[PDB]
Amino acid sequence: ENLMQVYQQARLSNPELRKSAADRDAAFEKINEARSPLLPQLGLGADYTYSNGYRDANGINSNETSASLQLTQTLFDMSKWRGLTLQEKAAGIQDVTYQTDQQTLILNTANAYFKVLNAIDVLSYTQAQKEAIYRQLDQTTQRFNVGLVAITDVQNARAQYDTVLANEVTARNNLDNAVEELRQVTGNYYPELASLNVEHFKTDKPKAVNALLKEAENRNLSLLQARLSQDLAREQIRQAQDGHLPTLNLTASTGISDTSYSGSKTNSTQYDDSNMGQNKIGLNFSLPLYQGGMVNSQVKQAQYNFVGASEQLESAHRSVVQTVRSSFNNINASISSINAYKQAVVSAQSSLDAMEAGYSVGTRTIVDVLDATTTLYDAKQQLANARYTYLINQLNIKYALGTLNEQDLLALNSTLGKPIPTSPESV
Amino acid sequence: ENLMQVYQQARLSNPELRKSAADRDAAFEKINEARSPLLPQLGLGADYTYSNGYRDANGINSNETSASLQLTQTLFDMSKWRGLTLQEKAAGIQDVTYQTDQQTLILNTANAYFKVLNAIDVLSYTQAQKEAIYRQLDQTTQRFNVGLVAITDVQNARAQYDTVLANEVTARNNLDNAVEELRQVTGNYYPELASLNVEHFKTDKPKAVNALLKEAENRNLSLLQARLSQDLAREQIRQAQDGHLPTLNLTASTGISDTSYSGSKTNSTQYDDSNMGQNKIGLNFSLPLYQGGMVNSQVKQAQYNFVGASEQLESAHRSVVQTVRSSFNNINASISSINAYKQAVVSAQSSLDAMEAGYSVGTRTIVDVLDATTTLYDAKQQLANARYTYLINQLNIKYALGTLNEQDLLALNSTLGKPIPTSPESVAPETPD
Amino acid sequence: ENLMQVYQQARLSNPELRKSAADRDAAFEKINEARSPLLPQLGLGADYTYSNGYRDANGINSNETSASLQLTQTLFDMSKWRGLTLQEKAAGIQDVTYQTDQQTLILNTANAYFKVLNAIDVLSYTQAQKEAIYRQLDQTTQRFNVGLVAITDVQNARAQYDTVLANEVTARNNLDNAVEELRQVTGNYYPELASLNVEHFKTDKPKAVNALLKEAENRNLSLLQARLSQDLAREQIRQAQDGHLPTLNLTASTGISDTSYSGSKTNSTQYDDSNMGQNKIGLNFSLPLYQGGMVNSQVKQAQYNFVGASEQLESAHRSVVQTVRSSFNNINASISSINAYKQAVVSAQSSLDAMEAGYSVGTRTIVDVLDATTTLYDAKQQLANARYTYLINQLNIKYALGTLNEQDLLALNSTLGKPIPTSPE
Ligand SMILES: CCCCCCCCO[C@@H]1O[C@H](CO)[C@@H](O)[C@H](O)[C@H]1O
Ligand SMILES: CCCCCCCCO[C@@H]1O[C@H](CO)[C@@H](O)[C@H](O)[C@H]1O
Ligand SMILES: CCCCCCCCO[C@@H]1O[C@H](CO)[C@@H](O)[C@H](O)[C@H]1O
Ligand SMILES: CCCCCCCCO[C@@H]1O[C@H](CO)[C@@H](O)[C@H](O)[C@H]1O
Repeated sequence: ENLMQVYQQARLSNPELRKSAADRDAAFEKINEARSPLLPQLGLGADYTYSNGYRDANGINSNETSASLQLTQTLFDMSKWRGLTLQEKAAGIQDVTYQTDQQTLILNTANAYFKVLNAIDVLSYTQAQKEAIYRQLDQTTQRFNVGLVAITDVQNARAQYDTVLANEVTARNNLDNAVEELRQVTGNYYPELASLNVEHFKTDKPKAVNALLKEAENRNLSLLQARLSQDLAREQIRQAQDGHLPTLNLTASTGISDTSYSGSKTNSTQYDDSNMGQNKIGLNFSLPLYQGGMVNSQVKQAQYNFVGASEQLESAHRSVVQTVRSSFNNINASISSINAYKQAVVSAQSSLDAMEAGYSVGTRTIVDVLDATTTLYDAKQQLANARYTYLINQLNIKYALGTLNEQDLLALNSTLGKPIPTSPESV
Repeated sequence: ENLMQVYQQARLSNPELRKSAADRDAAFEKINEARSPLLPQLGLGADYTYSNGYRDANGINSNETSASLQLTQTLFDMSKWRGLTLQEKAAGIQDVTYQTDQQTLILNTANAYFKVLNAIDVLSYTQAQKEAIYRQLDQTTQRFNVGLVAITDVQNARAQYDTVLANEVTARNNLDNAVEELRQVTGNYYPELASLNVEHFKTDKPKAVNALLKEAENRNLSLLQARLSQDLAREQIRQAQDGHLPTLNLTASTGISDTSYSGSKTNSTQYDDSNMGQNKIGLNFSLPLYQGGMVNSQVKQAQYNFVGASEQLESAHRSVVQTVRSSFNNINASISSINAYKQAVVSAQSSLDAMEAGYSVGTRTIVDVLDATTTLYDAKQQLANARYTYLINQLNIKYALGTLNEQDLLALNSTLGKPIPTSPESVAPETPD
Repeated sequence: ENLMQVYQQARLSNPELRKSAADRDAAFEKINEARSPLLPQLGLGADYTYSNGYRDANGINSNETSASLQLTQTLFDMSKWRGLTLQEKAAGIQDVTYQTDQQTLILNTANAYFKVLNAIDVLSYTQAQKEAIYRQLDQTTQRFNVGLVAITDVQNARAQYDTVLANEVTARNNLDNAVEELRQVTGNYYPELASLNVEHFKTDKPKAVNALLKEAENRNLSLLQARLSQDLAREQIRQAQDGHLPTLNLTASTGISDTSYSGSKTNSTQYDDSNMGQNKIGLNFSLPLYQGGMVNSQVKQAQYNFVGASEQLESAHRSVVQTVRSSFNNINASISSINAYKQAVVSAQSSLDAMEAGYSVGTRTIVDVLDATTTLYDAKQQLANARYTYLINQLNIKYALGTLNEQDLLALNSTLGKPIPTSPE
């Protein structure tokens, strides 16, 4: 019904947010795959060889039926140990990516919700303007049929009356495409929503912009993720750097191998029936000294990328400054506009009342009276819309601060009210 | 010239679409690469080594040589079998992408083509308006040069002329840039096209919206794709799962060897010239027991990706319902606008006539006659557009239902009549103004 | 303060560019990592495998120590000689992508600059319109309070006034936001900038469209990129075909090996207990004969990924042709518009006079005068806008041709001059 309920429905099922979670889940899951090369590697092998001879070996055949039980255990691989915390970091970037997506859904739903509401008001005023213009056309028509007004007055009215009728068409189509926006976001169709309580509508000027900036610094999400994506780039310098380092591998094994032989070749105590069993343990030290200049090159790029991710951060800061500062401007302009269009509506109404009392003694005409109606319901339109802009602007500030949430929608119920249906608000 | 014939000219050489064709062609070609590890691997290899013992092997100097054939045909290797049927899926997906593109080029030619006409109508009507203003200015200067009207009726009229004159410089430019956009779509410049036949024009009610949805639900190319990618992701679970399974390789070699020792402690019969030839047939078998928790971690990743692809499916669905329902609404709001602007042009006209008669007997002024001229050629414009919006929205549906077709472009030259041009009509700088 | 100076402060700091500079730098660097396999590989390993025994070979317990400087050097591997150039080409593709970023910054900085400038004018005229309407509301408020007009005149002006007040709020806000958007691109807040000099302002007709198209063909970075990338795709065809070739490989190694048996039946020959010092050296030859039609499949793909890279050029060509031709159209319609509005302002001012005249005698009413004010400070707003669009459109052409640089901004300094503040009023 109202916005909170609509969102609570929407978070329950919305693809874009769930698909974001699945990415976060996998990104956290993949840590275990990053840890695995540091854990015991155990395998089983089995061989069936067979031989022959045809030169010096003048036809010594044989065979094998071998079997292993191989173990690997890295005791010191720094590149491997580094690859784990890279994937842990990667999971962090994805979790911040996800929280960013939780706020986008709120904003997207609020907008979708207030787009529909606003669309209803544009249709209501269009209908109202239409009935106001039609009143004039109908009345002027009656006066004309008894010769009290010229034919011209009637033909000017009918013209303006048909402009609006076409306008109403667009407006009822726009409302019906707004509800379709909201159906795609929420996953549901709503015949009625909570209207805006116009009486209960107040305005609160925002916090100081330097205060808003000082906080955004701490809690903006695009900004934190940036500080994490850069930190990851730094760790990749080291993984590349760990190419200069040696490694140590424990490798234990156990196996059996029984062996046969053949025709007319040779003989003992040279060879035969064997049934070799053997257990093995081993430490493989292995250290790169110079492999083509690769490791130095891989560090350089990892560094250029770090320098690059350093730039994406300042970029992410400048966008936070732009958005916070421009959201401050925008909410202040909304409060200035609401107070403007309010005033406007009043004088638009009093000027219309003047046009009509003017039309009725000669100083004005039907075109003026009609033109007075159009400006009246345009002021009326623009006012109502400003209120919706102001609410959305309260939310965009919250978004820029990276602190948008359930409670900000919950708070918005103070200004909502009576249920309104969708077209027909006929006809 | 007309819409059918322009599309054909675009279809044959559109670089966007042929780029897709390559992507398709290549993605099918790779199947023969996804099969390659499941076939006889034959490799020939020779070498040469020299040794030199210098510790307790002082005076031991080998000098070897080898050849071989190799063969490592694989017998049971499920992952390779998998990646083959995977690459197949990747191609089937890539193809549906291509089939979508063919439908996108039909659509984007349709729009580009109708955008040009819309751009001419707007220029025709703005030019028309401009001369409707010029007659009232001209005849007013006449009435003034002999003193039948005051000069203020001349200077008021001159203004409205100049704001429409500017209005025309834009409407002109937009027709240029429309023909240029069209050229980008179809590689070609067009000096004239087939106009919309206003008289041979009729508007039909569309099918019921719930019928279109289920139609769209079974035919939508965007939808089909998302299903095959969810299905694809489903498979990659099973691929990740075959990491618990064992491999069974068949091997076989055939290689000479001539090792001939040298040195000072090559005295015994360990040293001599051995020329061991050989002929092998192997059966290597591998089966992993535990890899630090990898294969399970890989599977759990593959399952989250399946949820992902499953949610990408829902997205594709919600986007079709939005597209079908909205494109339904606009058909019904085009029809209503075509009817409402037809009526608005009748009224905006008759008003202008009474405005003039009114001006003529002093109950209105020139600034009313001119004001009514504007709302008229604004209604002619709003009307012409409602037609094109209807036709355009009619194609948006059939695209959403995955059945956008040449048959439909053909079925649109059943409303295209007399050819009209696309460049100047026509700068008239006198000046009076 | 002016566009040259502002862009200078923007070129030095702007992060989008500076990152792209670190992406060029790191594709040319990676040339070194493409070359490394043609160069001597050297390692060092210290084996230690203790080995126990059981079943038929029971009681025989060795344990080995080992060290060995390993060395590799490719003698012949063509697709290692080919992966290198393939990474020099991709580097060259980066450098062009960088050069495109250089010009975008110029266009961004210019577009941002003039948006603030034009935002100032719109706000300025809006206020001119406001004070203009206020006078009319004011003097006929007086003429009402002494019976010289009816209340209808006051209330008409009083309403059209309020429309402008509302408008002024938006116009002021737009300027505030427009400045912040300049602060992004630049990293600076600018109190005042060099305003456009409109007395000195002149419009030169462009070159011929066919000269621009011929010019674009040779110098437009989006085309050059597409060419280098197709030439990249061609070189990936040869890399695919390179799978049919032999692989010569020198290797060498010094090494040692302490072994020491310990146990029961430590009594025979074919196994040894040595301390070898091997100085192995030798050539290695590898040649594929057949791999399940892999290489052939990888060539038909590379060939398809070349008609792909080729059709992808006709796309890039149809794009530049559009941006060269349409932006030529746009600049011609700019010159036209600037002229049409120059007139429109002139004729709408003559008309505003004619209304205030007709009002004083009864041919035109209070609304007639007001509406003429509205038209006047709308022709002027439009005349002002048109001049900036023309200016940007000059750059959009230098952009399409792919030859946009500093000097084009330098040119846009004879056109600037007197400073104007960027806030109230
Ligand atoms: C590059 C990361 C900065 C921390 C390292 C200290 C300063 C860089 O020192 C570097 O240490 C490497 C160690 O082998 C060498 O290969 C480099 O040649 C050397 O310049
Ligand atoms: C954008 C809409 C255009 C119409 C706005 C016209 C403003 C009103 O203009 C009026 O028209 C009257 C008709 O009798 C004339 O007598 C007067 O010139 C004037 O009061
Ligand atoms: C009941 C104990 C499993 C042995 C019977 C084989 C049938 C179950 O299937 C097994 O599921 C496991 C999932 O952990 C996999 O590791 C095995 O590869 C798979 O064979
Ligand atoms: C029956 C089809 C057999 C296809 C296999 C040959 C495909 C053609 O590829 C050939 O491969 C040779 C390397 O083996 C190259 O030397 C030739 O230049 C090349 O033409």
